[PDB]
Amino acid sequence: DFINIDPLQTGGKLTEEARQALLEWPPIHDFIHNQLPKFLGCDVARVTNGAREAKFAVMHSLAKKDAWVVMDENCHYSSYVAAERAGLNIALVPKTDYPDYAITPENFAQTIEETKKRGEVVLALITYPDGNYGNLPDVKKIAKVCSEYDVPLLVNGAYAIGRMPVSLKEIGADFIVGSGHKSMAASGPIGVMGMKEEWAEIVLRRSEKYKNKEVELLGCTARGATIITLMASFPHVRERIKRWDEEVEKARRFAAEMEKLGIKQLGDNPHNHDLMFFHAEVLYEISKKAKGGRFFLYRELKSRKIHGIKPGLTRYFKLSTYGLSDEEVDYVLNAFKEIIEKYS
Amino acid sequence: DFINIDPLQTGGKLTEEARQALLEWPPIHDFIHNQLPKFLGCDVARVTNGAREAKFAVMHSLAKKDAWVVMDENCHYSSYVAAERAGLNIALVPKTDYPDYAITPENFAQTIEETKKRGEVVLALITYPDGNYGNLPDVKKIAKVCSEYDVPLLVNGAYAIGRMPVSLKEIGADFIVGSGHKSMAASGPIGVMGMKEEWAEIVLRRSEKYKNKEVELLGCTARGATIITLMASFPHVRERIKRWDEEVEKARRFAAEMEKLGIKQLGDNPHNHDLMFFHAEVLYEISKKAKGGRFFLYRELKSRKIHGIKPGLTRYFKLSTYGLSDEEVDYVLNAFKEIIEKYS
Ligand SMILES: *Cc1c(COP(=O)(O)O)cnc(C)c1O
Ligand SMILES: *Cc1c(COP(=O)(O)O)cnc(C)c1O
Repeated sequence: DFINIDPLQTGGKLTEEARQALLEWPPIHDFIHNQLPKFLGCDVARVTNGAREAKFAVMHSLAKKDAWVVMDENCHYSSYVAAERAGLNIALVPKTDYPDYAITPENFAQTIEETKKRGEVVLALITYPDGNYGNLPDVKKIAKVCSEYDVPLLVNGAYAIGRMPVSLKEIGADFIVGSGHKSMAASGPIGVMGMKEEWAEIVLRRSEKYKNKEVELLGCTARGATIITLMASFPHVRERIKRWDEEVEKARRFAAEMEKLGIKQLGDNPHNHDLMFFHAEVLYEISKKAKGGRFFLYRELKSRKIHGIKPGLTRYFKLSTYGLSDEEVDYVLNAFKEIIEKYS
Repeated sequence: DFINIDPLQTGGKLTEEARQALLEWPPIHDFIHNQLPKFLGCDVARVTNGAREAKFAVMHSLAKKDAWVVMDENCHYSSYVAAERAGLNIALVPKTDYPDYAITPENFAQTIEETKKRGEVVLALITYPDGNYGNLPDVKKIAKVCSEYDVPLLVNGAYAIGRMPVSLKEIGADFIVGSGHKSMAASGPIGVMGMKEEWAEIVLRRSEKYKNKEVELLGCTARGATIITLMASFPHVRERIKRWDEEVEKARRFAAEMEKLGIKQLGDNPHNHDLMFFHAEVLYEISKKAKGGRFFLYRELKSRKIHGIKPGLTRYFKLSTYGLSDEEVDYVLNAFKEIIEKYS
């Protein structure tokens, strides 16, 4: 047993219901036509083989010869590759400078304009929050900047859906995407996608021969342990978001402790998500003389039953406090106190 | 306990090690770079989110505006929808008439030649075996036809890989696809794709920005319970193919008894696969006078611990005798004899 602080896994721990259900192996229609569209606050929802497949599905459905897509600079590499696969030209809206690193409804709107000059822009996307810093840009705002430029907006909420409350309609965007494995306590690759009833005729167009199948999801009804676990955990995930405020308070507290210890939290301040990016100089210098150098931090934590940071990182790194109990939060803050002290 | 005779599932039973492995939850690099290519007899091999994703990936990589793909009429709807999603024109090579329903090298060649008349044919595809009849066309010969016509050939081996020995090199085709959940005792949506090295830089092309990620696969390493079960069941799957001949002798034995009862197996005769499609005019007639109507068969079967045939089907239906013991085979045969006597 280890205390896990990997941002990729904290929101993906399997539920008891899901763990036990993954064994045995369903109201799937109910789940996607009713429960899911509600939960996402949108008209139509579909399950995909991952958030990046959901993104590619809409990009590909809207792409046109040489068209463009504008996505924030803090985007997920999958958002970018998905764009390359859809054959779109890619424009990145720049981020605020250190240590905010934010995507402002202005820089975004400018980038849109300065690019609507390079060719047709058929899509725009903001990552909410982004996977590098856990910053939550102002989507309600950006959804307007797009609604008043007539470009459709896709919200990449891989780190939002299943963690904090979200509503496509409350946001005012065209598409919303979520990840079952990083924020919905489900397994294998699985994603969720929600859109306005007006796009189901495009993104969810049917086959000319198999009028019952959807072209963009390759007629996949995608059953397997994947959908089962997603569903099994859904009740708990629904409840779970009612604690988001606690989660953020807990993260804020933690960063404040790191602050005192010398390692600084970047991006949103106060931060508004469990995923935090830290600048730990006192640790980078200790790596110059440490037992294993770059890998000292890892070894040290591995020893202290703590896994979650990419081994070899010391000057900068990200982590998540998501499902940690207060004792576990303290234990980690303390591991850092000790390690720093130990080395000089 | 229930005896399973459903074709989608007989080759997908989760392995002992896969079940347990799924519990706890790796040499993934060894698997895809060395083990898998060896098992498929190909240069390069990748893991994908289902055979259909693998099929779409190459269709998308080879497509050109208004180009064509020719695939056999017995093809899987996912093969067809994949082609629609890639925006290609589809030409179906026709099958021989009842009772055979075969795809012949001759009709394939004719179809290619006639299609080459309507535009560029960028790809051909034979399903081996088709999922309706379980017929095994002569791929070796269809592959030669394709070579001499200069069109790449994709072999859809969803129902072959992990059941019978297949080698892309032996067949002489360009691409081969398999399905982990239906023929490799693995869970969730997962597939396998092998190709000749020369096709690797087209289909497995990297991203411009993230030179380490492959576009067609959306840079997805693909971890999860999915790949876990696939690797966990692989040793058994590699050895289980050494028993293919038993499996077909068993299937032929089954079909022969069925005929004695009035229900006739269509397609290849002698049959060369565990998947069999039957014509049971006797059951269809009993349904016109029987207890539950079209559901009487489901009922009688469900009642005898037998699952596998879509409920409401009595005239024609497919089934698989894949991993059944000779006693389970005999049991299912006897169940049919009885259900027939019981109603006449
Ligand atoms: C992981 C991630 C994705 C894609 O998630 P999948 O379901 O594995 O495709 C997209 N965006 C961000 C920010 C992510 O971290
Ligand atoms: C099920 C099936 C496929 C695709 O299977 P997946 O792994 O779910 O994509 C392809 N071809 C045939 C004949 C099939 O039966």
